[PDB]
Amino acid sequence: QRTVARDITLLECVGKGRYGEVWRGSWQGENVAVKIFSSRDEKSWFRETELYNTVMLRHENILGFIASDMTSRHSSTQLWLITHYHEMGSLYDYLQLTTLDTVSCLRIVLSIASGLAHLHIEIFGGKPAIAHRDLKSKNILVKKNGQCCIADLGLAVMHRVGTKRYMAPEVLDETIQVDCFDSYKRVDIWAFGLVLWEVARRMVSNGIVEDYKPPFYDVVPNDPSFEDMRKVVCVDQQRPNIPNRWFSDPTLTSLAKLMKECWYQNPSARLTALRIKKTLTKID
Ligand SMILES: COc1cc(-c2cncc(-c3ccc(C4CCN(C)CC4)cc3)c2C)cc(OC)c1OC
Ligand SMILES: COc1cc(-c2cncc(-c3ccc(C4CCN(C)CC4)cc3)c2C)cc(OC)c1OC
Ligand SMILES: COc1cc(-c2cncc(-c3ccc(C4CCN(C)CC4)cc3)c2C)cc(OC)c1OC
Repeated sequence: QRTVARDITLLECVGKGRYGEVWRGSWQGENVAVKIFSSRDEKSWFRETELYNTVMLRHENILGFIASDMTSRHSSTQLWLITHYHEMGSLYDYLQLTTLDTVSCLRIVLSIASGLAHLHIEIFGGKPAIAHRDLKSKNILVKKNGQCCIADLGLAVMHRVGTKRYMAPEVLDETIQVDCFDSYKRVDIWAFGLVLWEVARRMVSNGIVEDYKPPFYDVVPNDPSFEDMRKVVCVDQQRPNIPNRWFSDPTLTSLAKLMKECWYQNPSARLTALRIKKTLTKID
């Protein structure tokens, strides 16, 4: 009746970490990305699979799902997540290789806000509301058309802990209202503000740009502890630096105000993803 072509040729490893690997693969002449999970992070494969079994997300700023595969091995289970392949790689990667102009900076950040608002929104008749819980520049991919897409729904919640450097104050001080779905959207907005800061630094104005740095590069070590981050974010209430040169540029002046309104200590004071999108459409 029909041939079901399931062979994927794994061609090159494009990412490796504690808890698995991503490969560029080929299926029927087409590039795909294959994430192979460590057994120690099996729950991330299960959570992303359970979410996509609930709602087949389809959005230009969400990494495109193709398949979840479980294969029996003699004394283990092999878990693969197969998605669209973005040859430009992660935003984290990209910001070290390039500087940005005004149009390219705004296009990047509005595309991220668009993907995030799509996750956050409940649609009736539709999708549940979804919070990401690990938003960061390594979890955003750059597309050839200059927009980005959000990746990794292994920690997502529908209505493992997040990367410590990007944790909101209420996560670090353990006050977060864990029974309130809105709490998790507000944690994503905090992380979005940090990403917005990372990108804005690489936008040129008046011949000036900042070097790529991660959030809090100047106040915490590499692989910062929970306590390192709690002291910076909660006890001292530090926030990333806004350089003086941004205040000569109307785009970076507006982006500075936006990122401040993602970083309030009080989670309910933070902007929503939809309000961030509106603000970004009125900049320039
Ligand atoms: C199982 O595993 C994998 C399968 C595939 C794949 C390969 N050819 C064809 C298919 C296909 C799709 C859809 C239908 C429909 C046709 C309409 N009818 C009313 C209902 C059924 C049939 C067949 C698939 C899904 C790719 C894979 O990798 C990319 C797979 O491994 C993850
Ligand atoms: C998983 O991913 C890929 C899958 C395929 C693919 C292979 N065979 C068959 C299909 C298919 C055919 C027909 C229906 C039906 C559904 C109900 N009704 C009857 C109208 C249409 C659904 C599915 C697909 C989608 C191609 C892909 O790329 C070209 C995939 O992407 C990697
Ligand atoms: C974050 O999370 C996921 C990401 C991806 C993913 C999708 N497209 C492309 C990539 C990629 C390709 C190429 C490079 C680099 C390497 C070599 N060179 C120096 C520059 C280019 C980097 C990254 C990835 C990693 C897939 C995933 O799942 C299948 C992910 O997990 C959900």
